[PDB]
Amino acid sequence: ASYKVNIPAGPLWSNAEAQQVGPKIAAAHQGNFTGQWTTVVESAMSVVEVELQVENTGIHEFKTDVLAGPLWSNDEAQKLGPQIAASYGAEFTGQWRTIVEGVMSVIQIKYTF
Amino acid sequence: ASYKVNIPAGPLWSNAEAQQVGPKIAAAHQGNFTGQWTTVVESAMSVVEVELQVENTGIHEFKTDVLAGPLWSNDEAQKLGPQIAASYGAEFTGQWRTIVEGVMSVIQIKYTF
Ligand SMILES: CC(=O)N[C@@H]1[C@@H](O)[C@H](O[C@@H]2O[C@H](CO)[C@@H](O[C@@H]3O[C@H](CO[C@H]4O[C@H](CO)[C@@H](O)[C@H](O)[C@@H]4O)[C@@H](O)[C@H](O[C@H]4O[C@H](CO)[C@@H](O)[C@H](O)[C@@H]4O)[C@@H]3O)[C@H](O)[C@H]2NC(C)=O)[C@@H](CO)O[C@H]1O
Ligand SMILES: CC(=O)N[C@@H]1[C@@H](O)[C@H](O[C@@H]2O[C@H](CO)[C@@H](O[C@@H]3O[C@H](CO[C@H]4O[C@H](CO)[C@@H](O)[C@H](O)[C@@H]4O)[C@@H](O)[C@H](O[C@H]4O[C@H](CO)[C@@H](O)[C@H](O)[C@@H]4O)[C@@H]3O)[C@H](O)[C@H]2NC(C)=O)[C@@H](CO)O[C@H]1O
Ligand SMILES: CC(=O)N[C@@H]1[C@@H](O)[C@H](O[C@@H]2O[C@H](CO)[C@@H](O[C@@H]3O[C@H](CO[C@H]4O[C@H](CO)[C@@H](O)[C@H](O)[C@@H]4O)[C@@H](O)[C@H](O[C@H]4O[C@H](CO)[C@@H](O)[C@H](O)[C@@H]4O)[C@@H]3O)[C@H](O)[C@H]2NC(C)=O)[C@@H](CO)O[C@H]1O
Ligand SMILES: CC(=O)N[C@@H]1[C@@H](O)[C@H](O[C@@H]2O[C@H](CO)[C@@H](O[C@@H]3O[C@H](CO[C@H]4O[C@H](CO)[C@@H](O)[C@H](O)[C@@H]4O)[C@@H](O)[C@H](O[C@H]4O[C@H](CO)[C@@H](O)[C@H](O)[C@@H]4O)[C@@H]3O)[C@H](O)[C@H]2NC(C)=O)[C@@H](CO)O[C@H]1O
Repeated sequence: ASYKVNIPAGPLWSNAEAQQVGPKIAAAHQGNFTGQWTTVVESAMSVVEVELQVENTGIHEFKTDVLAGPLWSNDEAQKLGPQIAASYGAEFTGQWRTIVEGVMSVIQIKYTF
Repeated sequence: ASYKVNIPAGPLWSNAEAQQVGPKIAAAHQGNFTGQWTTVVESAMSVVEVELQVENTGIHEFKTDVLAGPLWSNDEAQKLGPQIAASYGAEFTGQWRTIVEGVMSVIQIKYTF
C-alpha cells in the first residue's frame, strides 16, 4: 500500500529544477516523486509530493540514530519509539539515548531497502 | 518562517490517540503538531500535520547518517547533498558514502536544535 505526503526540498527556483530534484529527494526517502510540488515560503522553502510505501521491504538494512525529541524514560522511549521510527519510514531497534539532558534524545532506527 | 507538511505516524486509531501522538512525532522532527491529522491507508497508516521552520536554530547540534538514495559520484553527492539534507530538516556536512554498491548511499547531516 502507498500514501502521499509533501517533503521539504529547500528552495526550488523553477519547475524545471523541481522536476529534476524531486526524484532525488523521493529516492532518499524510499518513495516516488509524483511530479507535484510547490514553494511554501517565498525564496526560502519548497516541498515535493512523494509517494511512500506503508512497508519498506528489501534484503538490505542500515541502522542509524535520528532525533526523537526529548524522551524522559526508557518506558516512554519503548512506547513511542516504534511510532517515531515510523515517522522516518523505518523501524525502531529498541536502542536509544538522550544526547542533551533535558533537551533532546535520539532513537536508533533500522532502514530496510 | 514556518510551513506545514504531513508526517507519517504509523496507524492512528482514534483522534484521542492522535492528539497524544502528534506532539511526539512533531517534536522528533523539530516542529509543532497543529492538531490536524488523517488516516491515509485504512488500518495501516496515518499522518499528522506538523509546522516546521525554514531554518532550525539553537545552541546544540547532532551529526548522523541518513539514507540519500543511490548517489553516483562525489560531484553529484555534493550537488544534491544540501537539498537531501534539507528534506530531513538538517544541513549537509559534505561527508557521504555508498553503503550498498549500485543501490544505496548515505549522507552525513547536521541537526541544529
Ligand atoms: C523558492 C521560490 O520562491 N521559488 C520560486 C518558484 O516557485 C517559481 O516557480 C514556479 O513555482 C511554482 C510552485 O511554487 C510552480 O507551480 C507548481 O507547479 C507544480 C508542477 O506542475 C507541473 O508539473 C505537473 C507534473 O508534471 C503537472 O501535473 C502540472 O500540470 C504542471 O505541468 C504543481 O504541482 C503545483 O501545483 C500545486 O500547487 C499549487 C500552488 O502552488 C496548487 O494550486 C495546485 O493545486 C497544486 O497543489 C504548481 O502549479 C511553477 O510552475 C513555477 N514556475 C516556473 C516558470 O517554473 C519561480 C517563478 O515564479 O520563482 C521562484 O522564486
Ligand atoms: C530528555 C532527558 O533528559 N531524559 C532523561 C532520560 O534519558 C533518563 O532516562 C534514561 O535514559 C537513558 C538514555 O539516555 C537510558 O539508557 C539507555 O537505554 C537504552 C535502552 O536500553 C534498554 O532497552 C534495550 C532494548 O530493549 C535493551 O537492549 C537494554 O538492555 C535496555 O533494557 C540503551 O539503548 C542505551 O544504551 C546504548 O547507548 C549507550 C550510550 O551511547 C551505550 O553506552 C550502550 O552501549 C548502548 O549502545 C542506554 O542504556 C536509561 O535506561 C533511562 N533510565 C530510565 C530509568 O528510564 C532519565 C532518568 O535518568 O532522565 C531524563 O531526564
Ligand atoms: C488506522 C485507521 O484506520 N485508523 C482509523 C481512524 O482514522 C478512525 O478515527 C477517525 O480518524 C479520522 C481521520 O482519519 C478523524 O478525523 C480527522 O480528525 C482530525 C482532528 O480533528 C479534530 O481535532 C482538530 C484539532 O483539535 C479540530 O480542529 C477538529 O475540529 C476535530 O475536533 C482532523 O484534522 C481531520 O481533518 C482533516 O482530514 C479530513 C480527512 O480525514 C479532511 O476532510 C479535512 O478537511 C482535514 O484535512 C479529520 O476530521 C476522526 O476524528 C477519527 N474518529 C474518531 C472517533 O476518533 C477510527 C474510527 O473511524 O477507525 C480507525 O481504524
Ligand atoms: C550507489 C553507488 O554505487 N555509487 C557509486 C559511487 O559511490 C562511486 O563514487 C565514489 O563514492 C565514494 C563514496 O562511496 C566517494 O568517497 C567518499 O567521498 C566523500 C566526500 O569526500 C570528499 O568531500 C569531502 C567534503 O568536501 C572532503 O572532506 C573529502 O576530503 C573529499 O574531498 C567522503 O565523505 C567519504 O568518506 C567517508 O567514507 C570513507 C569510506 O567509507 C571513509 O574512509 C572516510 O573516513 C569517511 O567516513 C568518501 O571518501 C568517492 O569520492 C566517489 N568517487 C567519485 C570519483 O566520485 C562511483 C565511482 O566509484 O561508483 C558509483 O557506482
